[PDB]
Amino acid sequence: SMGSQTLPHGHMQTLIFLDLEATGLPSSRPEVTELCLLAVHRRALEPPPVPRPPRVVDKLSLCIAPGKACSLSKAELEVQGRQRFDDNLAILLRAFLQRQPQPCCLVAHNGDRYDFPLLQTELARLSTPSPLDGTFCVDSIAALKALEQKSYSLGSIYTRLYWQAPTDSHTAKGDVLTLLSICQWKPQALLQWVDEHARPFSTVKPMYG
Amino acid sequence: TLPHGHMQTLIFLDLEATGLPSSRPEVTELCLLAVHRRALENTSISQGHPPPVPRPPRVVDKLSLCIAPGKACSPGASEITGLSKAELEVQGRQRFDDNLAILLRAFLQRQPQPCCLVAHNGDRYDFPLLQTELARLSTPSPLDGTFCVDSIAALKALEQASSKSYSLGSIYTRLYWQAPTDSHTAKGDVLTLLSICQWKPQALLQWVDEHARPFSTVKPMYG
Repeated sequence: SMGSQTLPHGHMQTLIFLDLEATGLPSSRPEVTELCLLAVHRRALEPPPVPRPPRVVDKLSLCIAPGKACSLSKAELEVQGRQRFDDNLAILLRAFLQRQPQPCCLVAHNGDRYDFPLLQTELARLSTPSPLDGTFCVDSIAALKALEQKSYSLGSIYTRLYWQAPTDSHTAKGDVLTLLSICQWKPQALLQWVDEHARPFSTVKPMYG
Repeated sequence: TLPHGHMQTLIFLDLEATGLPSSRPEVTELCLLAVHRRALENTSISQGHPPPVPRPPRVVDKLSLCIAPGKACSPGASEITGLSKAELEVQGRQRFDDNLAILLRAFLQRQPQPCCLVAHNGDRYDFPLLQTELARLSTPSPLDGTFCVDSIAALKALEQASSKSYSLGSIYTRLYWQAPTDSHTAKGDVLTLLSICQWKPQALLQWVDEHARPFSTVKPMYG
C-alpha cells in the first residue's frame, strides 16, 4: 500500500512547541521580545480532561530586548537588563537543540505566517549559521483544522476541545502550554499529521530583509 | 561592605537526581528561573493574613532540562516524577556533558551580573552535586563568576524577623495557608521557591546580597 506516497522527511523525533512575542505586525518590521520553547520526544505523545504535560520536557523561555519600541515593552525589558537577539543567543539555541533527538520539528500557532518568517529574519541578522537550518516546522492552525474533521485562535480551540477557559491567554509563556495541551488532544493523530506535513525550516522565507 | 556587590539576577534553582549523597548521585533534571532584581522588587507588597500568593514577574527567563544519568535511580527516587533512568533514555535524553555546560553558560550570560543562584538546601545538596557534575567536564565551570546562597537560611532569617519545619512546602503553607503545587518535584518546587522569595522581596534581596558566595568555593559532593 501507499506505493507512491511516503513521509516527506521521515518521522519527527522531537516536537518543539514554540511561541514568541514581538513588537508589532509584519509591516512594522517587528523584533522578537520573547521566545518560549517546549521540546517533547515523540514518545511522550505515543469532556476530556485536559492532558497533563509529559513528564520529560525540555523548556527554554527568554525575554529579548528589541531595538525599537512595541506598538511587554522595550523600556521595561531594558530595566530588567534583557539582551538583544545576538550571537550568544544563537549559541544557546544551538546547544538546546543539540540535546533533542533528531529530526526535530517546530510547531507554532500561525508559525507559517508569522513566527517562522520572523525567526528567520532575526537569525539572518547574525554572523553564525542559523541553528535552525536542519530543523523542520509545521503550523498548528493547519494541524488542528485537519484534526477537527469556527475560530482557530489558540484560546478558542482550547475551549472548543476542553470546554473550559485557557490559562494566561495572549502571552507566549501561557500560550505555548495551551498549544501543547491542544496538541495532546489526539496525540497520535497530531504526530501523524506533523510527520506528513513537516517541512525544512530552511525553506521559510524571511518576513523582511 | 557587601562581599560581592548587589546581586542583579537571582536564579532560582532546583534539580532532580538519582539518590542521596552516599549513593554518588547524578542529576536527572535541572530547573532554573532567572529573575532580575527589579522584577522581584516590583512585586506587589504582601498584605493581609494570609497574603495572596504573589504572581510571578512578567519578565522571567526559564531553562528546564532532563538529563540521562549513568546509573539508575535509588528505590523511590523517581516515584513522584517518573524520571527513571530507563524513561529518560526512552525519551532520548543526553548525559550531563560539555554541550550542556555551554548551554548553561549561554543562558547565564543573558542575565545581568552579578548573578546569584538560590536553591533550597543548595549548600548541602544541589550546589555540591552540580560542582561534581561540572568537574567531570572539559569546559571551564560555567558557574565560575556566579554566586550562590541557600534559601533555607534566607527564609529562617525572614520568618524570624516577622515572628518549625523549613522544608519548602512547610514554609509556603505557613506564608500562604495553601498547599504548594506539584510538591516535591524540581519543576514545581522551583516555582514554589520563587513564590516564597516574593513574600518579602526587599528583605530577601538584602539577605542574599550579604550572604552570596562564589559558586567556585562550593566543595564537590564527591570526587
